[PDB]
Amino acid sequence: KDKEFQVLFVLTILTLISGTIFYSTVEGLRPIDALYFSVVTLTTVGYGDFSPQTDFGKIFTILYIFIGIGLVFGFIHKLAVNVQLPSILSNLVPR
Amino acid sequence: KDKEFQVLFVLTILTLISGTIFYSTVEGLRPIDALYFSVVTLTTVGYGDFSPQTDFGKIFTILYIFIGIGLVFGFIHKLAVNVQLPSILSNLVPR
Amino acid sequence: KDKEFQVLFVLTILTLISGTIFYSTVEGLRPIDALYFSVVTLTTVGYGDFSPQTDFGKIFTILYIFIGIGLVFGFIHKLAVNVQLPSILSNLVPR
Amino acid sequence: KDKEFQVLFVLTILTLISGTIFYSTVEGLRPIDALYFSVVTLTTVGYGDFSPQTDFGKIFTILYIFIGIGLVFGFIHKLAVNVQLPSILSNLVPR
Ligand SMILES: [K+]
Ligand SMILES: [K+]
Ligand SMILES: [K+]
Ligand SMILES: [K+]
Ligand SMILES: [K+]
Ligand SMILES: [K+]
Repeated sequence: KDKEFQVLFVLTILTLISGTIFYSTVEGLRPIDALYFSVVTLTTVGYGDFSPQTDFGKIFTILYIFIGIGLVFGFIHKLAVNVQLPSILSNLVPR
Repeated sequence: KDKEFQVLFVLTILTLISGTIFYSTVEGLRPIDALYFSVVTLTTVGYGDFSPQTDFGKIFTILYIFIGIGLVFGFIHKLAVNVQLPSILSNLVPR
Repeated sequence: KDKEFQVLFVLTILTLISGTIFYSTVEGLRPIDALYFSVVTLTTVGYGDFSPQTDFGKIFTILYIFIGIGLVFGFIHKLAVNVQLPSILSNLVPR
Repeated sequence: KDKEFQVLFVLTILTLISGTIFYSTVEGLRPIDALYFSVVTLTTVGYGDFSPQTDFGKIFTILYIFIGIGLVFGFIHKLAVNVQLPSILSNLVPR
């Protein structure tokens, strides 16, 4: 399960890495604001402090959202159940 | 399962196609910005770079969201489990 | 199951009705913009064309979101599986 | 199950408490607007009436979202099924 977590963890990193590269290049964001925007996008928070202004950016966001949501929320799912929960359970039993 | 994917795939396309037509016509968006807005709406990202200004638009968005979310997120679910996951698994075994 | 759908359907209506009343009264929205804002809130779309400006409004939105999301998304779930899906299946068999 | 509810209830409170403290301190929000922003963030509503302007804030929001969503939506899940639903069922049987 650490290896089930690891695979999704890597895949999410590669997914955010890619959004960072596209949005910094085509939409002109700083690398930090691209990563931020990528995370705010794929988690469906969506503040809209940053949004794509080019048509190439709008098109890529359509595909990025559809490809990216399933992954991101699977990692989060993994993270909650296989990492956060046991840690919580361990804090209720002094060793 | 390719046919379970195909049905939802088509249904999502028809759903976005329809939002594109309504928002381009009634709210005055370019066809590209209507599709974009439709996708950002039904995935619950919701940047708000575009939002409906007419009452007819606000009313349609209420119904579009309620009818559209279940579909869109079922496709995404299908896509992650029946397309992305196996592809991932295949990349871990050289042929 | 029509009665399982009916209960949630009513409960969602009562939930939106209430947001409409609070936001029209305390935040000063038109009744149509209050309902719209209520729907955009509880589905987690969240355009932000409208947002609460008073502290009483911000506090109520915290509680409304927490109480309202579970309901709204249960109705949508019901709607997709018990209404949309069978209708789809029926359209693939001429009578 | 009251104790399953209680644990998540506490954990959500501690999670919002922490966002309130970070956003009030680093981003300069009033304590009420920090809590509000924290709730609007972790539920993925995301109006964007408030968004982080510092790089330290953007970085923390990335981690807060990933750590916080699984918890918040588990509480909501608990709340809907173990509190709201039975209460609803009880209202359909006069004592
Ligand atoms: K979900
Ligand atoms: K959302
Ligand atoms: K959102
Ligand atoms: K949003
Ligand atoms: K927004
Ligand atoms: K805005």
